[PDB]
Amino acid sequence: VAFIGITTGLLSLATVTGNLLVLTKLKTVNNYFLLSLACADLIIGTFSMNLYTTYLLMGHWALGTLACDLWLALDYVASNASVMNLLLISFDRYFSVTRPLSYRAKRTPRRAALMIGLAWLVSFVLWAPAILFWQLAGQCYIQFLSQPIITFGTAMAAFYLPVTVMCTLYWRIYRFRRRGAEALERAFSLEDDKEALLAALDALAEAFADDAELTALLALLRRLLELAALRAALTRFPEFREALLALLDRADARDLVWALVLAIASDPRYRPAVAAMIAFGDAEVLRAGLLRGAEALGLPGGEALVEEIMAEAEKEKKAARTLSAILLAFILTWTPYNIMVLVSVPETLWELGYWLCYVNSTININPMC
Ligand SMILES: CN1[C@@H]2CC[C@H]1C[C@H](OC(=O)[C@H](CO)c1ccccc1)C2
Repeated sequence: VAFIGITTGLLSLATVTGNLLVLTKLKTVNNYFLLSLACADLIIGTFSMNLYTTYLLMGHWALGTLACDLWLALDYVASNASVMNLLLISFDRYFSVTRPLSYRAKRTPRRAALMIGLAWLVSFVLWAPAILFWQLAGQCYIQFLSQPIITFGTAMAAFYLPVTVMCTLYWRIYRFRRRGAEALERAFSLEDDKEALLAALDALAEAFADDAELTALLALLRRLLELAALRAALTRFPEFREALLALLDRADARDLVWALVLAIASDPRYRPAVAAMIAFGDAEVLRAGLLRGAEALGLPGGEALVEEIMAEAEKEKKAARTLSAILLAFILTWTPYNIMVLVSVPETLWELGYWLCYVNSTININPMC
């Protein structure tokens, strides 16, 4: 009777005052995609939470008609915007992993802040006029969907399909990066080996697929390790041909590949693809292998590459867990309501599940720190 108001009263203040906090550069496209999630969470956590607080009364619902439509429209627009923005984030991560050169290079604040606008527009148009322009005593529900079949269909379409897409994409990127990290780890863990030695090159080839040139080089090196353009292909590496071709005289291929990885990671154009696999690696075996490659290169200037690559690796580990925290929170909190729609329980649990989709808001901004 009194704890209901307190829990949903402080959460709104902990969310609204916890969401205006994220609103000084930080122009990373990840932050651009998180901005819309933060705005939708703010709108929810203030308007929908307060109106549900006022709904949970002995008079069924106060301020009917107009407010019963306005609150419903705001809730069902902001929730769809949040789901579609999470889908956008997941697809962005998947394409950044899969196409690190064709697509990851062309990620700019423009042409990515336009995909954000389409996320809201295809959601606002679908949900706002469908109920606000559709024209019990206090009951407030979307009259345009007063049926069990309709609610099951909308729940499926707006939750399970995006959820299965997100899980498939996250699992795919996790496996794609994990296999490369394992192969790279075995490249140094086992010495005088051929299987792991070729596996490292295979993982490098799979990582770089959007340029064809780097792939051609990896195919050439695979053929060499088991014609005369080996030097011409290696000429793409500046200030590195003399050392690398020296190791190409002739076993010794363990030092050649580890030297090749450092040289590939040098150019910022195709660095992040290597940085991802390094980030999901053991951080010790890969560091030792990279140091071995640097020492096999002859150390022209020094170990000026290993230090910041690990810095870029950990800056990728933070972005990997942040996606997990936001996605996992959405999966856990929204599930109780969308399993209740599956079984179609008293109103004492329908309202308990309805506000469980609002506690997703407060835990959304915590990973942003
Ligand atoms: C209606 N509210 C309450 C609290 C927030 C919102 C969503 C929750 O219900 C759902 O998850 C459906 C699909 O099941 C849904 C509706 C709009 C957009 C995406 C998904 C319950």
